[PDB]
Parts: sequence; structure tokens; C-alpha cells
Amino acid sequence: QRKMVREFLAEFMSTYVMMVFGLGSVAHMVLNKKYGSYLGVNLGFGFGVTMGVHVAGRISGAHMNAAVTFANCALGRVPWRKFPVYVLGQFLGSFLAAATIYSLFYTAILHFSGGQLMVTGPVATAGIFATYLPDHMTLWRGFLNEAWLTGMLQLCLFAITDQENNPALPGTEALVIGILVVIIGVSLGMNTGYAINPSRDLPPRIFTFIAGWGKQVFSNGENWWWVPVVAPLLGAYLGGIIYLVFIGS
Amino acid sequence: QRKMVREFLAEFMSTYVMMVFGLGSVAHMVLNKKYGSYLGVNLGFGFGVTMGVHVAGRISGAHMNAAVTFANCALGRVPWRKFPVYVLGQFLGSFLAAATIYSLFYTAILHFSGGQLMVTGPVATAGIFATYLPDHMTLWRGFLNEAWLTGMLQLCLFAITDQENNPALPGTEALVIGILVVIIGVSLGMNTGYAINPSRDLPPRIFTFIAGWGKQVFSNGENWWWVPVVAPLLGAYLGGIIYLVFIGS
Amino acid sequence: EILQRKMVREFLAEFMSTYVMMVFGLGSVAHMVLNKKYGSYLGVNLGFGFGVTMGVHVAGRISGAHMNAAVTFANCALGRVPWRKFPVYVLGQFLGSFLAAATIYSLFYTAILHFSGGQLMVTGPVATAGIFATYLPDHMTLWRGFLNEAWLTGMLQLCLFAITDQENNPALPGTEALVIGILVVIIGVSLGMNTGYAINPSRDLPPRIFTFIAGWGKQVFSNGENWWWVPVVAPLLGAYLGGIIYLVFIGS
Amino acid sequence: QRKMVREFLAEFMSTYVMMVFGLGSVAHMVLNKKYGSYLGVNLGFGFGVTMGVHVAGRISGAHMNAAVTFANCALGRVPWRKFPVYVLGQFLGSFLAAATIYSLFYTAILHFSGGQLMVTGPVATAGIFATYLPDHMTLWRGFLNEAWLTGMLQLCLFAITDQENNPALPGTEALVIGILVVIIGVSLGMNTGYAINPSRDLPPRIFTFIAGWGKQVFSNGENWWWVPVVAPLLGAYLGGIIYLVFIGS
Repeated sequence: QRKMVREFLAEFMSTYVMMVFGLGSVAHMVLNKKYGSYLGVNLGFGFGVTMGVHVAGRISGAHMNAAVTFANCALGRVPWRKFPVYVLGQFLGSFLAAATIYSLFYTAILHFSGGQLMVTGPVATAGIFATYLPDHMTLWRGFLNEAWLTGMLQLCLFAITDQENNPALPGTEALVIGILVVIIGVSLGMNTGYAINPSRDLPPRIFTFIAGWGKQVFSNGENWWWVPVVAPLLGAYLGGIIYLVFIGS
Repeated sequence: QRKMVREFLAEFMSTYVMMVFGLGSVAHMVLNKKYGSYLGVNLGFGFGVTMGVHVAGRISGAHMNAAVTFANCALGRVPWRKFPVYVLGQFLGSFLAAATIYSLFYTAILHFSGGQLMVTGPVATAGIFATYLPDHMTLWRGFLNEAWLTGMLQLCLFAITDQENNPALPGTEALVIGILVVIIGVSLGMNTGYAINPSRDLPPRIFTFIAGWGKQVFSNGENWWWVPVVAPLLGAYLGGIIYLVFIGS
Repeated sequence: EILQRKMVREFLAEFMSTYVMMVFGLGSVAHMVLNKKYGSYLGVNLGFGFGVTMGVHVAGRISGAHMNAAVTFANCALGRVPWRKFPVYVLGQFLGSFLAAATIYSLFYTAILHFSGGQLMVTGPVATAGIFATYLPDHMTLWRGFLNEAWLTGMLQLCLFAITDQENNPALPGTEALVIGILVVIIGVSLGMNTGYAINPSRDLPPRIFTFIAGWGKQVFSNGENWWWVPVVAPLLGAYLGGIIYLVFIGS
Repeated sequence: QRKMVREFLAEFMSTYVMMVFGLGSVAHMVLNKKYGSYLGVNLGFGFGVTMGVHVAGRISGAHMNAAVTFANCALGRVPWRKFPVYVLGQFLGSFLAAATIYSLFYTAILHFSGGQLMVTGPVATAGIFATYLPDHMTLWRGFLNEAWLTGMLQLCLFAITDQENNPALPGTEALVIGILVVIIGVSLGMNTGYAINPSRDLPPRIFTFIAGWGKQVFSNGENWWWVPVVAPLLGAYLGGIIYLVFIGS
């Protein structure tokens, strides 16, 4: 054994239940669209990220990300090298979860996706795990659409915890934290997905690149895999700072 | 009227009042589709779970069916001689709540079907009450989808009820568990619906068979009246051991 | 130059606790059966539920917040309240909802007229009246029209009493409200299809008496061979039947 | 940097979080309609209060919607000389909010606008920043309606923040105050697009008239910009008092 691995069971049974609701509900929309809604996803992710703090041990490991894994080193909260263990350790909850929703849904896309795992197009099923920015954007703006989609994932997250500026109640912190996430999938989720953490961009993207979809998950758009893995990083520490501007300093 | 009948009558009404918030939920989602929409039953049976959760002996037996009452008899809880009394007491209701979602939709299908109580095609009134698998799938994996739909609500039913590992609060349960059944239906409802408990599946499939439709309500998945009666009991043991091998042993 | 403390300071706060429910609920029915693009069915499923959770933060949190001329008749025969001061909960916040209808109407004076010609249409594909009162969408006679409103009433209380029986796992002292309209939210995804949920004799005698006054005519009280008396006698014999199915489980 | 002036920051943010959850959530039903929805406006708005709420000085420095601030001023629950501060410093939480949701969608807009800024017609844009009255609207309703939209905002606000008469618990505020405005959303925006607090109109309107839309943003409604700057001020002065008679006192 213990002393850092009772927690990596929670860090995993938290991210292995995030991507089942947040990233495993988009196949509820992009496969029937009259059984599933673009709401079923943006609402899936938040009110499923409730189960994801109901588990992780109250402050001692609940991140599920590498955008907020990284940031919680800006200041002396959780010094630097508790962090790299959670990045790779909590890709697994998103990789071998990305299967625990890929393997249970074969019969569904095999009558929707023909017999061919096409990456892009009119029966494309490669969106379900990765993040692809549609016709009307660039990376001039796709960097600033994850370093601001995660910059306020921090301002809005430091204001639901710090027991100084009057946040949530004791157990009434998951409902709001998931409700925090409903209203970004439904506000700025019309843009570079809302792959807002470097653990929905890559960890199920290196799960798509493995099952047989092709190299079009690492290249569709000049080179994408990197910005939802590099923008949340110097987006998070830059968003909770501009927050911490007003109370600290 | 003694101690242990004040245990069905308590678990009888949460298998007659979750079900009337979940059966008409579909018998309204798809029976009309204009007044009744695509969530329809995500938040109908979902939050119709919240109701019930506030209607049982506080947190000392509030299971609502014959499916989670079985994980909590082998994993140490509620000795087995208190397992089937609750199951049936519950089950004893699932029939008593459909047979009254009939007279509530009496002339809501006779102006819809004709006078024949059809189950498939242009007239579709037996996919509401029970479930019935779709045309894209066999039982090869609609069982694996029902020992995973009834084998992963236990990681949430533990992170919210168990009090050591930081949960929702005493009023805060129904709304973080009924808000699960909506978050369960926003991902994994596109497979078998969710027929997650054998107290929701059999007594309303025993009703579609006694109302006048006949034995075809069973002969639907060519045999589906045990796949969500043996996959759901075999997820509650397979999951309840995931959180307790995660934390415990 | 006189006293105004009494129960008339319940009356007054049943007034809003109703009035604020309606301008939320009624206000939303317009918002689908008048725009259909900026509005939906679901909007009333929950905009009526959280119209009632803002009814609650307007009346004593449990003692004064019925806002429903019937829950005021259910908690009288069981006994949680005396009788002779049952009027001034109906005749308060039921002429508290009548006068919320004329405040959703003259709030929509333009917004409707372009939707229904220049006609005060009761029945058709230009129907309006359904904003204020309810009508049975021809799916039924009264045989099911009284049996969807005294079981829809006795599916209410058993979910009311359970969150306010501070004995048997209710909400907190401060989350009663978020639930009890999210009762009404769900009433509109399981049961909200045939007669709607006109459970509330303050949403169905008061507003119907409004429309008939601003000119919808003597057709508001006929649609159903006469549909008015039902949700005014359908809830009272289904609240009394509604909350004795609970106290025959834990009471006496 | 630590006095009354560490409070524009409390409501720069609390207002900066009010626009950008909305202006981007109203530019989200309006720009794809298949990866978005209207509810997204009213609950991406209401729960974007929620986050507005948990940002500012606990309950008496967290308004953000400066027509409240007018009436929470004039009824004596604020020093009359600390009115302009909470506005203009939250009024800038609305400028530098529009400029910063016009940006995130810069690439998404011009693609379906070809290179030009239209205020009316079939390429309506600035309906998301400012507001404009429909086919079915005059200024008869143009004003009598924003006195009950800045009206009902109050009785339902005050009934929650005056902790005499059944309010929410001190964590339940922002969930059930944000959950208000989602109820004003699906009740009362199909007459005006509820501007309720002139915070929400005049600054991004002043933004969109600088943003090159030219003077049509002050035209439609013959002159529509003035009302949700004025009906709110002497429309929440009435949502206040009508409370303090019937309730309170």
C-alpha cells in the first residue's frame, strides 16, 4: 503493498467509470440519434462525472485527468511527482474502459457502420473515442478551444472546493460538479469536441489506433492528437491562476 | 401486521412506484413520441428511482427488485432468509403496477393498435412494458450487456450509500441515485433498453402474456425471458466484488 | 389602522406559492403549443416542476406551501390541519391562480394572436385554451378521464408524503424543494400524455374560468362531454384515496 | 489590491462566468441545431448562474446582474454609493466576455456567414449577445414583459436569499438559483429572449456594435436596446417590494 496503490484502484475505478458515461454515451447519439441525444452526451459526461468523485477519496486523489493532474502543481498543493503516476496510471481507466464500451457495442454499429470501421464520413464511427474538429475551425483556434475550455474548468473548479469562498455542502459536491460538466458540453461543445482533459483525447485515441480503425485517428486534421494533450496543460495552470488572482496575491 | 410485513409493504411500494414512473415512461416516450420524447425514460425511470429511494426504511433495505437484493446476500449483507421475501414482496408489486399502467393507457392503445394487442411491426405495445432485443443482435452479447448493466450500478450504489468512501448526504441520496438511472440510460440504453432487474422484466412480461397478447411476449429474442434474469443476478456478484476487491478483502 | 397578522398571512403566502407556480408552469404550456421551435413538450414537464419548487420557497417550507386546492383537501380529512380554515387556502391561492392566468395571458397578448388568427380557438389545429386549463385529447371518454386523475392524484401523495415524512427518509431541511417539483418534473415523463396532469384544482378551475371570461366561450367546459367537474372532483377522491394508501402502510 | 476593489474581481468573474456559459450557449443552438439545442440556452444559462453564484463574497456580493444590484440597492440592502462598482466591473465582465465568445466561435460563425455580419433575416447573428423582439413583438410587450422577467427573477430570488422564510441551505443556493433561471428560460423567453438584467444586453450589444455589426443592433424593435436596460431597473424594484408585502413582513 500500500501507501500509493489503494488509491490507484480508486483513480482507475473513477476514470474507468468517467469514460463509460462521458465518452461512452456519445455512441448513444451518433448511432441512433432518436434513442440518443447530443444531450445524452453533454449530460452523460457531467452527471456521470458525479460517479467519479463519489469514489475518489474526498481530496486524496480524485483528478481523473492530466489537465488537472498537471495544474495541481502550479502551487504547492500536491507537489510535482505525485502527478506523473496518475497520468499513465489514469490513462488505463480510459483505455481499457474505452474498450469496456467498445466491446459491448459491436452488434450496434455492425448494422450502422456496415462492416467497415471507417474513420471519417457518413457512417464514421471513429469520433466515438477521439476528438476531431469539423469543417469550420483551425488550430489557430483549436488550441484556444482547449486552453480556454480547460482554463475555466479550473476557475470553475477552484470555486466549488476552496472552503474559504463558500462552495458546496459536504456530499452535495458531486451533483454540482457533474452539473458543472453538463453546461460545458452544452455551451462550448459545438467546437473542438469537449475532449477537455488529456485523457479523452489520447487514451481512447490510442485505443482506436489499436482496434483497427487506422492512422486517421492521429492525422485527420494536419496533426491533432497533441492539442487536447498539450493545451489543457498550459491551459489549466493559466486558468486557476487568473482565478487565484482575485483571492490570493 | 408485524415487523417483516412492514418490510414488503415498504418494498412493495418501491416496486409499484418506481415501475409506474418507468413503464408509462416508455408507454409515453414511444406510445406518442410528440408529447413524449427521447429521454422519455432516462429521467422517468431514472428520477422515478429517486421516488422510492425516499420511500423505504431509511438505508437499511431499499433495493426495489430481485436483482440487487442478491448481491447483498452473498457479499455479506441481509442473511439469505431475508432475500426472497423482499424479492417477491418487490416482484409481487411489479405486476401490480403494470396491470394499472394498463387501465391508465386503455384507450391510449385501442386508438393506436386496433383491438388487437400486437407486439411487433406497425403496432408496437410490448416493447414498452418488458424489453425485447433489437434486430441487430443475438443473445451472444445481449447477456454480456445485462451482466454489465447490472454489474456496474454497484460501483455507484456503493460510492453513494457506503459512508466511509465519500458519498452523497442523507437527503442527497435519491437525487444522486435516481440521477444515476438517468445517467445509466444516457449511455447503455441503446442495447436492450435497460432491463437491469428481473423484477422489472418478468412480471410485466408475465403481464403482456396475460393481458391478451399471449406467449409471444417471451418468444421475442427467440428466448429473452431469462437473459436479463441470469445476466443481472450475475453482474451484481461480479461487480460488488470489484469495489470490495478494490477496497477491502 | 389594524392587525394583519393572522392566518391571512398564510392565505397571502399561499397566493404567491401558487401564483409563482403558475407563471412558471402555465407560462411554459404556451411555450410549446405556441412556438414548437423555441419550445417543447418537455419544457412543461420540468418548468412546471421547478415552478412548484419556487412555490415552496414562498410558504413556510412545509406549513403553508400546498399551492394546490386539493393537498389542502387531502391534509384535512386525514387530519394535519383543521377544516374551517380550508377555504382560505383554496379561496386564497386558487383565486391566486385564476389571477396568474390573466397575468400569463396579457403577458402573451401579441404572441398568441399571430398563432391563432384573431380567433379565441378552443378546438382544432389552432387551439389555444390548453395553455390555461387542460382538455382530454379525444383518447378517452370520462370513464378513463376520472380514472387518470384520482390515480394520478394517488400517485402524487405517496411521493409527496415520503419526502415530508421527516420520519421515513425525506430530504434535508433545505432540499425539500429541489425534489418536490422534481416530483412534478417526472410526472411529466411517465404520466404526462393523456389528460396531462391537471391534478391541481387550482390549475384547472381557476384558469378555465379565466379563459371563458376573456372570451374562449362556453366551449371550455364541454370538451369531454363536460371535462371540468372531473379534475375538480377527480383529485379529492384520489387524494383521500391517495394518502390513506400510505398510512395503511406505516401509520395508525 | 485588498478593499471594496477586490470585489470587481468577485463579480468580474461571477459576471464573466454568466455571459460565457450563455452567450456561447445561445450561439450553440443558433449555429448547429444538431450538435446543440434551445434548452442549452435556458439551462446553459441557468446553471451558468450556478457557477456565477459560487464565485462572489458568499451571498451579499454575488449578484452579477446589475438590475438586481439596482433593487438590492434601493430597498436598503446595499450602500447606495457601491452600486456603480458592482455594475461597471461586472459590466466589463460582459464586454470582455462577448469579445471572448465571439472569438471561440469566430471560425464557426463566418463559415455559415460567408464573411459578413447580418443582424436580421436568414443569417441572424447578434441575437446571441444582445436581444431582438420577434415577429410577434412590439414595445407594449417589449417592456411589460421585461418588468416580470426582471420581476419574477426577484420573488424567486429573494425567497431564497432572505434566510427567514424556507430558503435553500448554504450550499443549495447556487444549484437552486441557477435552477431558477433555467425555469425563467423555458417559461418566458419566447417573447423577448429574457434580458432580465441589463448586464446581459447593453455591454455585448455595445460589443456587437463595435464588433462591426453597425447600428442595426440598436434599430430592430425600432429602438430596442433601451428597454432591457430600464424595464429591469424599475421592474426589479417591483419584484422586490411585491415580495416584502406578501412574504417577509
